[PDB]
Amino acid sequence: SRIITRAEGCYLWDSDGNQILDGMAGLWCVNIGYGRKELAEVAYRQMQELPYYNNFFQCSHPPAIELSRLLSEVTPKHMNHVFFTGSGSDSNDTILRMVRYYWKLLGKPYKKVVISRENAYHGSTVAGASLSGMKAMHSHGDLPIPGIEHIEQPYHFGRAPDMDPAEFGRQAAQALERKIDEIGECNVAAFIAEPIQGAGGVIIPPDSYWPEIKRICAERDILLIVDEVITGFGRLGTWFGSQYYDLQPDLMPIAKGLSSGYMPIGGVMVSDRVAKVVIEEGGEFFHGYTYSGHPVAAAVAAENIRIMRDEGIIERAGAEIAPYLQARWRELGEHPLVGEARGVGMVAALELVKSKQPLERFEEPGKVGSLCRDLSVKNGLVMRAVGGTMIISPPLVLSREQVDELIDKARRTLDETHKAIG
Amino acid sequence: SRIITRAEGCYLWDSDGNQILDGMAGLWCVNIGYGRKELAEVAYRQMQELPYYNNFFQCSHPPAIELSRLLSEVTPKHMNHVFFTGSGSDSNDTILRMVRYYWKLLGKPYKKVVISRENAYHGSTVAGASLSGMKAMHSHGDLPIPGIEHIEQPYHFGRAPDMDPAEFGRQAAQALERKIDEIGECNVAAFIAEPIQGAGGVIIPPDSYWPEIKRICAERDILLIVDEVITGFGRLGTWFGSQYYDLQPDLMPIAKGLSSGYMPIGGVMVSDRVAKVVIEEGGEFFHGYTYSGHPVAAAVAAENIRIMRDEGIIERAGAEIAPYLQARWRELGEHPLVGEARGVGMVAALELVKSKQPLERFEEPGKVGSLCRDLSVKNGLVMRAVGGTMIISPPLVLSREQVDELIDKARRTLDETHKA
Amino acid sequence: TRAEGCYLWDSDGNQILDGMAGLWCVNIGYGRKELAEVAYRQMQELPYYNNFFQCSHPPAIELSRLLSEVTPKHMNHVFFTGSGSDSNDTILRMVRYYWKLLGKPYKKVVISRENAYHGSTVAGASLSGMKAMHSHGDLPIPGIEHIEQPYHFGRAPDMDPAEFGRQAAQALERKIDEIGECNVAAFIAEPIQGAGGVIIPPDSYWPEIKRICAERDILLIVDEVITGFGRLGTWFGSQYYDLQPDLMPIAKGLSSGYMPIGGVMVSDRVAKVVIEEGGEFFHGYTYSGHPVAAAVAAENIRIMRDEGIIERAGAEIAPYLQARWRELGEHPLVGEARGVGMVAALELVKSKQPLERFEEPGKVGSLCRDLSVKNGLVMRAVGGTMIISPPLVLSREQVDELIDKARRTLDETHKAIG
Amino acid sequence: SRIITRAEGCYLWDSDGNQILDGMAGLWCVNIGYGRKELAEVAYRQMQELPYYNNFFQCSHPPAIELSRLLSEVTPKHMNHVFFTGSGSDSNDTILRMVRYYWKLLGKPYKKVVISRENAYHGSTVAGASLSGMKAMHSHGDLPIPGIEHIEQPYHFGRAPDMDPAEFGRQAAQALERKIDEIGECNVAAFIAEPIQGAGGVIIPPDSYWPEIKRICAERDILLIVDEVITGFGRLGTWFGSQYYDLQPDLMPIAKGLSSGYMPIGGVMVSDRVAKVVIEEGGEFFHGYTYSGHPVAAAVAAENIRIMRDEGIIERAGAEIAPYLQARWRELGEHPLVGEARGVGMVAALELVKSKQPLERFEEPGKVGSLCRDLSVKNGLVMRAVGGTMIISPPLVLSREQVDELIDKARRTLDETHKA
Repeated sequence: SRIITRAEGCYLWDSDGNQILDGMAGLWCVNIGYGRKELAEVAYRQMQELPYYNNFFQCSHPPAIELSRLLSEVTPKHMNHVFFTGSGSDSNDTILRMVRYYWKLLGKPYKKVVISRENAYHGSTVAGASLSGMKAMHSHGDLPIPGIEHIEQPYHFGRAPDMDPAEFGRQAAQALERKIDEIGECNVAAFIAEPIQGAGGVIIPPDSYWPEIKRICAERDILLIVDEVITGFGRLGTWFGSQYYDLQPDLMPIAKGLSSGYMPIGGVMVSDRVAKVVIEEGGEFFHGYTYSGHPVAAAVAAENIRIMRDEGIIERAGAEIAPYLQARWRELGEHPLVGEARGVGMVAALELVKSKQPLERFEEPGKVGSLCRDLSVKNGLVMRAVGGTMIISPPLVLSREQVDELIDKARRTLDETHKAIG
Repeated sequence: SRIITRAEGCYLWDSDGNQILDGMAGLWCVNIGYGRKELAEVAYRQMQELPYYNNFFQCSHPPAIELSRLLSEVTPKHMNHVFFTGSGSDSNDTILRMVRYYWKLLGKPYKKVVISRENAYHGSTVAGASLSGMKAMHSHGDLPIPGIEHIEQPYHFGRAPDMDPAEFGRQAAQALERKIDEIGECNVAAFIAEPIQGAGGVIIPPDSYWPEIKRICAERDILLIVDEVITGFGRLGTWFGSQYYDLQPDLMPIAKGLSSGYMPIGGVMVSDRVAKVVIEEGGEFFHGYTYSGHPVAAAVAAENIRIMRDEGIIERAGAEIAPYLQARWRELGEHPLVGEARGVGMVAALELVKSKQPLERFEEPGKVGSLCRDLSVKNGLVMRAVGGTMIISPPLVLSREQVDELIDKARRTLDETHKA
Repeated sequence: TRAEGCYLWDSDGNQILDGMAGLWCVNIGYGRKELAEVAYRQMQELPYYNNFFQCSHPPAIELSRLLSEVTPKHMNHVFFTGSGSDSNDTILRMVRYYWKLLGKPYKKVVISRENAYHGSTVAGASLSGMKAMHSHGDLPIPGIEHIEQPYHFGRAPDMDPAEFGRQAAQALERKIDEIGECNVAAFIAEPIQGAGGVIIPPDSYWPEIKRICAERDILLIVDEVITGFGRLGTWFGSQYYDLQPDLMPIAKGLSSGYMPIGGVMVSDRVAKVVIEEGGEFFHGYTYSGHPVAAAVAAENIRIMRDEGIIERAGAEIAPYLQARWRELGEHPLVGEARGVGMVAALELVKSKQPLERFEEPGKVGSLCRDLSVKNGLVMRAVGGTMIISPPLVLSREQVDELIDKARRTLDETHKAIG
Repeated sequence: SRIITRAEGCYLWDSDGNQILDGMAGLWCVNIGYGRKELAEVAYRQMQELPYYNNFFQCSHPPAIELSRLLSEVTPKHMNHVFFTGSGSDSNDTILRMVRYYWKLLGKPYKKVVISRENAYHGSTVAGASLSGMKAMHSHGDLPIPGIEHIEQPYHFGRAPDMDPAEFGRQAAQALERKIDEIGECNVAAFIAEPIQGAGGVIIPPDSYWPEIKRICAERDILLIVDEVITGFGRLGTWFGSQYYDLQPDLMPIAKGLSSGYMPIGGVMVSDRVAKVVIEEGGEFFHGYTYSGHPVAAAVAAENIRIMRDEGIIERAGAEIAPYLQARWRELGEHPLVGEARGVGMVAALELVKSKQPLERFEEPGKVGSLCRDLSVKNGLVMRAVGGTMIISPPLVLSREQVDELIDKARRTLDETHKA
């Protein structure tokens, strides 16, 4: 209902001339901010060079290879292969398809089960929507397809506000060992988790969770799938949310920040463990499946990544602005309407609550965040509402002046929300 | 293989200065031909104003809504509603999702099965690869997801060369009625077929098939899902392969030629029937989470469609160069190595056969076509080989002057292979 | 119908290349979507502007800055009006008021040229040398005299061009010493006469005329309606001939034909007098143009300099076009192949070896105009002159198209006449 | 000075959030009121199709022909013929040009004089400014181009406050017969007047006046030209101020409210009389007599006219809100600082005076009106001050609820001035 005339930097100007700070990077994706001519230029060039090449006819300096090199260099040091695709949901299909195929080639075809988390988002294909724990998506059809289970999420504030933050961290990761010993270790092929859940609020694991979950992936013989669709490309202060939590994923769906949202593209990083098996000594994969991603989108994604490592914008993001934003978000932790002030790197969330000292949640808390979102825009700041959780995922080029806009506009938006409610 | 440097029109010049008539529009997709600056311009202009935006906010003359009017005009027989996605494989996911969700809303949740065909291509996601009858993609152990069946394909030349084509046509279309009587009408949600199986050898149904399969879909209460990804946008002489065969799809995935291959986008056309139920009186938008279509990709695709109706290139393809190409492809049917000369509109195929009067196929017939494909690239003509099938999907910009070029490289390419 | 690029598709499904930019105006070509949006946006905000209440970021201010930036040189003031004909009225009106304020109300005469077009209002038609327009009543109004045009082909085909240029530019001093310098307020000329058949001055004319306008005390009015916005390779035909006008009508390419607008660049000399130290705007005062049209026109200039479409026009395709036009000078029907920048003409003649002209050459050219459209090329006819003013986005592949369609059109006409 | 931001209906909101009812129409022109998105829609759609009518050509269904059809049904009776131009000032040039040409074609080139009126506005070109009577414009030089004379205006209040209205009406229109009898009937080609002088104060002729002018224009062989630029399109209660005063103009300039001020355009309506002669038995006004206007401005203008006849806003304006507005305006005539309250249709004026029963006019009365204007905006009402005359030209969308707003802010605005 807003209608946007101009979009440049971290801003959205609206039809009536109102400047709106985009705290959401649109949809977690535009990391270098808007209005980058350098991406529109490389698109124009590649749409004229060759817009769709097959395997019998490659062009000269094809973008699939320019991109492949940059990503093997920017990604963790064990992941040095990539396969492309048309969005970030496609990525979770290929992972499902190939994680199972890895075990078949290792002689254990019974290993085909894939464990997820409740309130986890992994795509919207028929496989992304089954792996995703959003129980609302599962209504449409008998969606959770065979071989997909789901386990507890580490939402300390919403499940168990009183448990020791770190004892809960250990408990909710052992929820994985529980589901392993009920299904059968030899039936489980892998575990997939966002380093942080975007779509469910900014649900951040206690610092204990990921360590225990890595332990379990060793005692039991299973692959790790980290979904860097959102936490990828500077979103957690680091190139990939894996290196924030010292994970060694055996697969990673990527998208969004790959092209800063300027072009549909997704891919999957493939660790060297699983590459020796499915690529060498394996060609039934890539049968019909063809992973020479759309050349125009890989061309943009290449320039997108050059822009971020050469102008050091994600290195500056994690070193200079991420602290200030996180330190100052906590400041909103004292507003009477706010229960938790959550956040890591360049992403953050607020919990909206009826009273704090007894900490009672609202009956219908979505109606409360749904209002606060409508008043953040009406005060010049985009901020999503999952439930009564307010979230921001700003572009990575944000400047400290633009966080003090964000904080002061948030405080105003909370004060207005707090007056209406009582 | 060859390193294409430049590409304009229907030609690809490679590192060595060789002109190569692209008979495969790249991968059945570049319909307005290569080298159309007007599309690269509109992409440049849209990536500058708004490269992407949340659905809460919108653009002023949003690119996706303009596209939607065009698709509701070029062919809206009764299809005046479209949902978009990131590729054409994503598209068949949204159909399976929503075909099941439509019957749920009419009180029949047990109607959830979708019948496909053997050797049909319907995507490469985990649902496209299940719907598709390619037995190689199924190699997985349990790829065909629950609730997907497959039936006989109407490949007259390869299934049953002697049967009368129209009785073989009715035979393969009743394979649909047979599968319904085993599965149970109340379990079947819909049946889906390409109008012509592209990815599987240009396998053209006898003229008897589609008439029957529409009959079965009416007597039985099952939705018809026509896959215009590969046949859509002039490829079949008409705007869409449906109006050529008088179909009334209740869903049509489209892609590849929506944007003439310049930009990842696909969608599903939605007939006014199924639209009444799922859109009004229902909240699933779109597959199950909102996707209004990437503005940059919708911007290209829209201008691409204008270029095609406003310069009338799908009209000229279907009126002047298709008849000519179809007339002349047949001319190759007499060559000693050609059993069938198949073709409709701007798509066509040849079968390679060891002997014709005894009608022998090769043992290992794939080895022969891969050699003939290798000899068209070597003679300046791209030509795909599915099996012992040679196929062409030239762009819609071909000129009558250029079909005579394509025929000659074909006749030239065949003489050599018969000589090996 | 579906006009896109340099092409106009017809009601009958036919592709026609517009070598006329419609009417000397669509410079960024047709089918430019970004201009329709800024119109949509501006019509939504407000439809009027006056001093007692105006909108925010009114386009008149944006356009005024753009027209006083890498567009003119010593002209840093502009006034807007509803067309390019209104523009020559404002100039006529204010040239006289400039002298009134210097104590010289006797200075009110304005010398023009024969076959110069300067508008179609009652004063544009007086300033214009077209004698068909003068019939309507006693049109040539008081003031306004006319002198010889520098049309070397039709006036004096054999004289040395360089001096024929000096002679026709002294026609200005001759008319001054006949009327009286202290009665003359100014001289007005297109840098090139478009509507009169792309009449290109010998390189000598414009040099002399600058001489005369110093020795004699008179203002210079250069009519950049057609030659403005790249038509001559340069932003304005002034900087092609190193002229320094004290007034310039601008229109047409101001908005590439997308929205009615015109203006006047006003040199700093004459602004010190009429603007500072003067009124003039006493309910005339419609110095504010229509906001929607200024908004369209502003985007038009950004697009033209930001994509450098007139810098490329003069540097890359104009030479190709001009050079390739000359090739038609060999055709049996062609005496001269004239042309500068992005504009050019052909003269149709009965024969070349004695240079014989036609009995009724318009009836011959009116025929060729009718056959260029029929072979897919718009080409206007002044008399027996064929003229083209293609949009500035033309591509060399489309000039090779323009030349081939012309040669065919000339060959066909050469068969008919014979 | 007063920055406006959003504008809707009969309202303007400024930078401080103040609602200001526009009692003018900006410049007498916005008739369908502000904020009509449907006008921006048709302009965006036309600028894409054909932004510049080439030559003797057409797009598909050119906008100039539809405008002419609408304008020949809206201005029917004699008329049925129209030209186009870029402003309304350009229009009076085309009239002067062709009125002289009409007589030239009748063998009478000496009939070339055009009689106008003092303090009348007819344009800002050198001919509009010659015809226009206000000497502020003529002082620039010898503006009155040869062949233009001017006569007395029918301003009962300012010329002759005591003469009986009807007798002063006959007295002033015979100023036309006097001037014919001095110049020579055979030199006078036509006489032209606004039905009501807008730009010069809302000077409304006595009811006796226009009857005499029609008398004079018959006995003597001279054409009548009525300037419906300001009074046209509902401004005078009826579609055109002509039919209110039952005039039969042989030419009418139109412009404001042709497009509600959203797009530069004007035209001249041409009676059948002058049409037979300048079209047939002549027509050497080139192919372009003028015509076409501008495809875009014609499209905007066509839509503006549909909105006014399909929603009947000009029929309702004179039938429902106008009677009311004129009746309540009289009320302000009783205020001690107000002498005369004039008004017709959707236009009305007030005279500012020192005392009423001695009838003293102010010395420097514009300074009183300039002050009252600045105080009407200061109290949320636009109201022009031509001299010491206050005038209002509210849009035609005004509501009876909205007239009570205008009277109250007026009475309030008048009280402030009365002690100052």
